[PDB]
Amino acid sequence: REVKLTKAGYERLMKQLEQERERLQEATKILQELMESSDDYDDSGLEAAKQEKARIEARIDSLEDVLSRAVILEEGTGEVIGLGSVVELEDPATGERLSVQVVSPAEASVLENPMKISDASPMGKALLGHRVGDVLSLDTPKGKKEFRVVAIHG
Repeated sequence: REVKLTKAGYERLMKQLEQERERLQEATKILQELMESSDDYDDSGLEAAKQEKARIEARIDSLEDVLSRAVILEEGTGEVIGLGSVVELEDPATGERLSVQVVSPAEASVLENPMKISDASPMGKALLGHRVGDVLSLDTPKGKKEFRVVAIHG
């Protein structure tokens, strides 16, 4: 489909491309050193390493593809987010969709479908009040995920 975004949206996505690239290279810069420190025998290295190279490649080239479907947006121009709202998401790097809805504390669960998550949860508080094509940064343990808000149906 078409892929719709905002000012910070773009940039904060781009920042990350720029971010991930600087990574790929330092990764490559490792691999050739190993493929070089070769008069050795591979798997601990060539494995993790080549794999790691790709991870990022695929990550990268993923974000790239996205930012060309990109259509920018005049701010404040859209449905917002409150409780009714159910929000469809995807993560720019990896594009793994994920759909949830904001709900009063008591009818909150991970059992229902488009998961019913709480307005007083981080992710609640956190995804509260943004628009389609906004890009968010929620807290993971393992650091921090970023999602395109992919239409606030509801």
